[PDB]
Amino acid sequence: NTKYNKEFLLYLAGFVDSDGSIIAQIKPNQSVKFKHRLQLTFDVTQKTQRRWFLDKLVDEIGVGYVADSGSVSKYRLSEIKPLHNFLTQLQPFLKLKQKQANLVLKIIEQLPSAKESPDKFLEVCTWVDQIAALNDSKTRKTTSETVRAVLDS
Amino acid sequence: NTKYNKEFLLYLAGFVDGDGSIIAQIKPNQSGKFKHKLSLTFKVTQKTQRRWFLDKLVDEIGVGYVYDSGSVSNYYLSEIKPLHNFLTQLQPFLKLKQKQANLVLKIIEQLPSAKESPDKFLEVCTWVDQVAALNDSKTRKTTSETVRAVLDSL
DNA sequence: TCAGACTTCTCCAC
DNA sequence: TCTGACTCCTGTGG
DNA sequence: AGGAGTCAGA
DNA sequence: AGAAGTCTGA
Ligand SMILES: [Mg+2]
Ligand SMILES: [Mg+2]
Ligand SMILES: [Mg+2]
Repeated sequence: NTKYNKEFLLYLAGFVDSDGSIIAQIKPNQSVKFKHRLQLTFDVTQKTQRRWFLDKLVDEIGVGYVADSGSVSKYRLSEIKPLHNFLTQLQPFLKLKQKQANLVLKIIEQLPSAKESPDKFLEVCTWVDQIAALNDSKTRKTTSETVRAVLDS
Repeated sequence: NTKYNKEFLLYLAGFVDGDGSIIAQIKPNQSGKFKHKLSLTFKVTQKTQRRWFLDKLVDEIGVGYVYDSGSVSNYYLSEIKPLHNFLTQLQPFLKLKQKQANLVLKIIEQLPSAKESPDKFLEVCTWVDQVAALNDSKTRKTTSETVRAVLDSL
């Protein structure tokens, strides 16, 4: 539980509300109990020419990783435990994606209890929809109603 | 001069480094002293769906205007005097765009003296090229060399 | 003349 | 099984 | 920016 | 994001 500087969070929040992205998605997984897995993500996009800025962020945050894919580099953070602790400090300074942050945190806290009953799993899948709704959902496929069709078995 | 909150300057600097922009232009102006007008500009582009965010900027900064462009809205600030005061306070928090900001402030200070001899005017025009080079210039047309050709003709 | 108010354009960086 | 590191793709919003 | 995938070690 | 412009009034 590394604590982050307030002035660091303020700048970062402004950068996140601009080029950052708080994603929460459902992926097919035939090896899990409900044939679907959850994926919470903290993304910060920037062009590869300025990938160094993303590298500096891996150190300041501590955990996380930067990937390249063409003329664009991406800082990711999918690891649950540090993600919850990170957003919990970042959230009060967001002005655009603040709603997405509180939703992701709520999912993370209700993550173990959502592996027991299918209805509790569907409820979380609903919370996932409430995040893509706020975002610019363009290429989203697997939703909560997708699970419902498969869950009926 | 207006003083801004550090908390506001910290958040905004990140947003400026993210989706904001810092421009320096040399516009053709036949009714000008040297057939050209200098227009320094600080802008924050954002989706019109989130225009309210740009509307708050006008109140928080105290100046500037917000216009549309289809699905794109822009908060511009070209008024030289409050611009100089704003970028002076925003610069220490800029990371990706601190170099451009200090160059704008550098131009503004030497602006009335630039209207003297063309050689002093052209030096400032070269300082505009520096700002453009730092930015991801794609559709730039008028540079200092455009001015040089015109003034060497008269 | 001039300087601020308003719009149009276009690609790549998200 | 279940998590995280890793790549790839699309379409506007800068 | 917002997703869609894949794959291996644990 | 980063330019290209027009148009008023003082
Ligand atoms: Mg943005
Ligand atoms: Mg940017
Ligand atoms: Mg952007």
